[PDB]
Amino acid sequence: ALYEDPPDQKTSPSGKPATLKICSWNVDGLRAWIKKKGLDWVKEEAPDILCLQETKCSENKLPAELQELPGLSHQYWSAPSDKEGYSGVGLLSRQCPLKVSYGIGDEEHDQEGRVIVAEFDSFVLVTAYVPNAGRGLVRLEYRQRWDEAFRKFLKGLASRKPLVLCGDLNVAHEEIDLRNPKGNKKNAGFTPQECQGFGELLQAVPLADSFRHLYPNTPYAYTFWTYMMNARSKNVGWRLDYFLLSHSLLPALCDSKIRSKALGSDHCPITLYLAL
DNA sequence: CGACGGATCC
DNA sequence: GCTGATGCGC
DNA sequence: GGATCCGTCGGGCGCATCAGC
Ligand SMILES: [Cl-]
Ligand SMILES: [Mg+2]
Repeated sequence: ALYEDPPDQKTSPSGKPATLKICSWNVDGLRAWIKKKGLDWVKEEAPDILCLQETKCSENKLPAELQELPGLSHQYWSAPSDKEGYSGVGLLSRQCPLKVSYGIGDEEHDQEGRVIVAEFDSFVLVTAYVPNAGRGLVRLEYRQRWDEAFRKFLKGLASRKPLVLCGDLNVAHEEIDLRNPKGNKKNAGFTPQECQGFGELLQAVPLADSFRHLYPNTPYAYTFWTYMMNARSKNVGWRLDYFLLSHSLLPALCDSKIRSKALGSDHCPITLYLAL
C-alpha cells in the first residue's frame, strides 16, 4: 500500500510549541543530490539543523551552493581517508554548537567519516551512517562489532544532557519496518543480528524510537527504496532512518516525520520537531 | 534486494 | 578536458 | 490448488579510475 505521512504536529502532548526542527537525510551522493535539487527541498523545509549521510564527497569538493545557506551557516563535514566516494557525513546548524567531535573513539587513526557529535545548550546530537553488512552478508560480523563499539560509545558520553541520535542506522528494526520482511531475513538491513543490535541499542543507551513511539502500529512507513525495479513507485521500501531520543526528551517530542515525497536520493528525509 | 521459478502446506 | 567503460559498494 | 516459503538471479544508482582521443 502507498503511505501518506500525517500532517505535522508542531505542539507537544502538553501543549508546548515546537522550537527546534531537525532534518536528517541520506543523500546517496551529495554532489548528485544537489544536481537533483535536494537543496531546494532543504530550503523549503527550513530546518534548524540538517544532518546528511553518504555525502560521498570530501570537504574540498562541496558545491558552492552549500555556502549559500545563511540559515545553516555552521557546517561540519567528515569523509573517510582511505575511500573517498563512500560514506561521508555532514551536520549543518543555524546556531553554532558548543562542541563538535568526529567518530566513535579513534577517528584520528581510523578516519571513517561515519559519525558526527555536536553538543548544544540542551542536548547532544549524534548523526551516524552505520556500516552496511553488504551483499551476501560478507561484512555482517564487522557490522556487529561496530554496533557494539557504537553502543558503548553512546553510553559513555560524558555529558549529562539528553541525546538525540539520527541518521541512517541501516536496519529495519521490526517486520513492520519493511515491505518484504520474510524474504529479507538473510539480506543486509534485516538479519536477526542487526535487528537484535538495534534492540540492544535502545535498551543499553537507553533510547526511544521517536516515529514508532508516536505511530506504534502504522505500517508501510519507509525511508528507503532500492533504485531497482521501480520499488519507490510501488512503496516497496524499508525504514532505515531514525530519530532516537533519550527518555527525558519524550515530553518534548511534537512529531517525527517521513518526507516521502522529497526526491533526490534512494532515501527520503526525516524531520524531528522538539519543544525545547 | 525484488522479481521470479519452484517446492511445500493443508 | 570530456566521454563512456569498468569496478566497487550501496 | 491458493498461499506461503525459499533460494537464485539480474541490476538501478553514484563515484573513482582508466583508456582513448
Ligand atoms: Cl568540517
Ligand atoms: Mg545507500
